[PDB]
Amino acid sequence: VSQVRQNYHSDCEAAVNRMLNLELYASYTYSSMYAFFDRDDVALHNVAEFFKENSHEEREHAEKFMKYQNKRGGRVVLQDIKKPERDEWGNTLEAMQAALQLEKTVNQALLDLHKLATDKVDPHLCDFLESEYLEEQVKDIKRIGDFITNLKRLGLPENGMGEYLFDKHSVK
Amino acid sequence: VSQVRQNYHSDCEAAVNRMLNLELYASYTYSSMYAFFDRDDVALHNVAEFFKENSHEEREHAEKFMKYQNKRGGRVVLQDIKKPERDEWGNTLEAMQAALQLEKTVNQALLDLHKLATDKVDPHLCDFLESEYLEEQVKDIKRIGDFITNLKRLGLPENGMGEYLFDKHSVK
Amino acid sequence: VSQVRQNYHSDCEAAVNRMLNLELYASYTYSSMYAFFDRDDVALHNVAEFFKENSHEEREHAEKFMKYQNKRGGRVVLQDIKKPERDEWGNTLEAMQAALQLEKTVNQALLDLHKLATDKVDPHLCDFLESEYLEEQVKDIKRIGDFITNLKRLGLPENGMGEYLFDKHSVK
Amino acid sequence: VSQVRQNYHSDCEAAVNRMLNLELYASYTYSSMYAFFDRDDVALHNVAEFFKENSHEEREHAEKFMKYQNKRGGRVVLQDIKKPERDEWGNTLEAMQAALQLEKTVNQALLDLHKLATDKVDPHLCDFLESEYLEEQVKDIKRIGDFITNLKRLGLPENGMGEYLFDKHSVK
Ligand SMILES: [Cl-]
Ligand SMILES: [Cl-]
Ligand SMILES: [Cl-]
Ligand SMILES: [Cl-]
Ligand SMILES: [Cl-]
Ligand SMILES: [Cl-]
Ligand SMILES: [Cl-]
Ligand SMILES: [Cl-]
Ligand SMILES: [Cl-]
Ligand SMILES: [Cl-]
Ligand SMILES: [Cl-]
Ligand SMILES: [Cl-]
Ligand SMILES: [Cl-]
Ligand SMILES: [Cl-]
Ligand SMILES: [Cl-]
Ligand SMILES: [Cl-]
Ligand SMILES: [Cl-]
Ligand SMILES: [Cl-]
Ligand SMILES: [Cl-]
Ligand SMILES: [Cl-]
Ligand SMILES: [Cl-]
Ligand SMILES: [Cl-]
Ligand SMILES: [Cl-]
Ligand SMILES: [Cl-]
Ligand SMILES: [Cl-]
Ligand SMILES: [Fe+2]
Ligand SMILES: [Fe+2]
Ligand SMILES: [Fe+2]
Ligand SMILES: [Fe+2]
Ligand SMILES: [Fe+2]
Ligand SMILES: [Fe+2]
Ligand SMILES: [Fe+2]
Ligand SMILES: [Fe+2]
Ligand SMILES: [Fe+2]
Ligand SMILES: [Fe+2]
Ligand SMILES: [Fe+2]
Ligand SMILES: [Fe+2]
Ligand SMILES: [Fe+2]
Ligand SMILES: [Fe+2]
Ligand SMILES: [Fe+2]
Ligand SMILES: [Mg+2]
Ligand SMILES: [Mg+2]
Ligand SMILES: [Mg+2]
Ligand SMILES: [Mg+2]
Ligand SMILES: [Mg+2]
Ligand SMILES: [Mg+2]
Ligand SMILES: [Mg+2]
Ligand SMILES: [Mg+2]
Ligand SMILES: [Mg+2]
Ligand SMILES: [Mg+2]
Ligand SMILES: [Mg+2]
Ligand SMILES: [Mg+2]
Ligand SMILES: [Mg+2]
Ligand SMILES: [Mg+2]
Ligand SMILES: [Mg+2]
Ligand SMILES: [Mg+2]
Ligand SMILES: [Mg+2]
Ligand SMILES: [Mg+2]
Ligand SMILES: [Mg+2]
Ligand SMILES: [Mg+2]
Ligand SMILES: [Mg+2]
Ligand SMILES: [Mg+2]
Ligand SMILES: [Mg+2]
Ligand SMILES: [Mg+2]
Repeated sequence: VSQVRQNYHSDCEAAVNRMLNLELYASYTYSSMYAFFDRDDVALHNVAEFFKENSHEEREHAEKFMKYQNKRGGRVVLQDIKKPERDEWGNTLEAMQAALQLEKTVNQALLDLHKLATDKVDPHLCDFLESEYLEEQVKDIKRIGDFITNLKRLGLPENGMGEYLFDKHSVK
Repeated sequence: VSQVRQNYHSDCEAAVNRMLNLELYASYTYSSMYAFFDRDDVALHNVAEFFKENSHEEREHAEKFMKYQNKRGGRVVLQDIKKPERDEWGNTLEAMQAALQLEKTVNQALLDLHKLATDKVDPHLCDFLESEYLEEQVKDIKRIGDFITNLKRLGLPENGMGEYLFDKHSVK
Repeated sequence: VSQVRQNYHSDCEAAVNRMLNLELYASYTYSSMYAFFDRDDVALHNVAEFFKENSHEEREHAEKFMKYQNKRGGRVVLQDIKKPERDEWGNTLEAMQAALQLEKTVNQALLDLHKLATDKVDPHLCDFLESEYLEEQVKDIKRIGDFITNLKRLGLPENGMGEYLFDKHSVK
Repeated sequence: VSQVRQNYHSDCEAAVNRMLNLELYASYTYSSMYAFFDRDDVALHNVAEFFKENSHEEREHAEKFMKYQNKRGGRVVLQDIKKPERDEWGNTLEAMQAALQLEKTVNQALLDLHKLATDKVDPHLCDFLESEYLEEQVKDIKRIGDFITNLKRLGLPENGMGEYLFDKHSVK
């Protein structure tokens, strides 16, 4: 019964709320990675800042879904933001592997929401996902996979010199 | 039998002509609103200019469909532009309510055309509607709904001071 | 057993983690307020943006505690960020009243942490709280109290014109 | 019996003189490190310059205590500046480990002086230490610990390539 609401299915409204929870969850996981790489016994500042920037990106993605919900006449419903799966992230390779899996999880949720929007015949929601989320997801997954290939090349996890070189030349 | 025509169904060609008629109809309705708010016994110039700008926007939307028709090899067929439903628009709240309904009518026609384009497997027409029309429609509907909420807050229709304040602070 | 750790009590390390949880909780509450005032049936955009900016400020405060933890050789430990107390915030006056109470809650936690830092004879932590948190808290509480006084003056909650005027002249 | 003296305990005056001796001692130790890394058989110029800059910083810290002593009406009393503990510093890792211990020694003296100032109820001296010394100490200790973690990662002391890479990418 919002005066603006048109062609917006209740199931899509709910799925949008779940999606923005997941973006906040992803933001929090990257926050955790930032703090781990900033530890004095880890001390890879370029890596830390990479994850810090990703944390802000994911928060922005969540805010964009809140704005979207309101534009369509749906109602934002928030739930707890669950803490990350780990308290410590091992090393740059383990963290990047976790980041790749997180990005693929977020991507799968976006594709699932696109499929729901398709089934409910909601082209505005389809366009929004395609224009604002799906391409950035593919780019981010490609970036992280490329990093993982380089970290393996550099001899991670055992090769500390390799880890240092990555921090100084791949995320500088 | 246009040399450029490819994957363009006769039903979509006809629906595009009907859509650009409706954009011209919407333009004319907003023209009428501009003239009403410019009356010396109405005299809400910021509101009048808001509607005047919307009238030009809708005309541009019509022209874009004419260009689209030709790009696909369809043929522009014009029909009369029907005069607006009312000759006078009451006050800012009544006008905005009429504008909201008009915008939702235009939006429904765009969504119907997108569904036809989907059924005829015409991704160029789908993309055109998504990229050029559907998002602006959602933004415009949200803007007008927000205005209506504020006009009600301000005590319209009875509260003339409220109407004055809206003209001076919401469409300045 | 961090190599950098000096004069940093385990209880202060734990209290810093709890404090940065509370800053994230406060950020999330302000996010919720932003989304409520952006609703088409609420539509007070200046108020919404005020709360959105406060949400980002609180997130920055949390990040600063993460950096602080690491600088002292403590270890960041994250917990779930609990969803806000309410899903809808009534009106500008109710929201500002909730904001005042939230700010006083955060302030009390900061003062409690300062007292713990005092008891553990940790002048670096005392200075950090005084220089980076306690003054901004007093300023923010004063700002919100001033707003509440003005919203009451303007006749909230009943006086919708008053609410409109505040949005247009106090948070413009 | 200085005309300016107020609320300045004789024990704090004496402790300030001892503190500025220790800053000069720290300056001299870093001078020694600069000269060692500038040796033709050591030849790590970026590391050498890092230590040279730290030597000047510590001298400035000493001068600031002299100015402070006079501002409070105490009397500067100088003692010999003892030569550093070592004549040669092994390698970048050994030097950084010595630097970390020196920084923690200076920090402990500053915290001890803050405790004395607290016991003598001297808030001006407390503020001075907090504002001018204690935060820079925490930052410097964190910087050196981060370096040590990276030097170990790079395989020091055995890995000469690692040592070269640190000089070229961490203190450039
Ligand atoms: Cl609907
Ligand atoms: Cl529904
Ligand atoms: Cl929901
Ligand atoms: Cl759960
Ligand atoms: Cl873990
Ligand atoms: Cl995952
Ligand atoms: Cl065709
Ligand atoms: Cl056909
Ligand atoms: Cl036709
Ligand atoms: Cl007819
Ligand atoms: Cl009429
Ligand atoms: Cl209509
Ligand atoms: Cl006014
Ligand atoms: Cl400790
Ligand atoms: Cl402890
Ligand atoms: Cl904890
Ligand atoms: Cl709980
Ligand atoms: Cl509620
Ligand atoms: Cl509270
Ligand atoms: Cl005295
Ligand atoms: Cl004395
Ligand atoms: Cl002395
Ligand atoms: Cl001696
Ligand atoms: Cl020696
Ligand atoms: Cl030492
Ligand atoms: Fe995301
Ligand atoms: Fe991403
Ligand atoms: Fe990204
Ligand atoms: Fe239009
Ligand atoms: Fe429109
Ligand atoms: Fe528009
Ligand atoms: Fe005004
Ligand atoms: Fe805060
Ligand atoms: Fe103090
Ligand atoms: Fe201070
Ligand atoms: Fe605050
Ligand atoms: Fe603030
Ligand atoms: Fe110093
Ligand atoms: Fe220092
Ligand atoms: Fe320093
Ligand atoms: Mg309603
Ligand atoms: Mg529903
Ligand atoms: Mg979920
Ligand atoms: Mg749990
Ligand atoms: Mg794109
Ligand atoms: Mg690339
Ligand atoms: Mg021909
Ligand atoms: Mg035909
Ligand atoms: Mg028609
Ligand atoms: Mg007729
Ligand atoms: Mg678009
Ligand atoms: Mg707006
Ligand atoms: Mg250790
Ligand atoms: Mg502990
Ligand atoms: Mg708590
Ligand atoms: Mg709960
Ligand atoms: Mg201050
Ligand atoms: Mg003020
Ligand atoms: Mg005298
Ligand atoms: Mg004396
Ligand atoms: Mg001494
Ligand atoms: Mg001697
Ligand atoms: Mg300071
Ligand atoms: Mg650093």
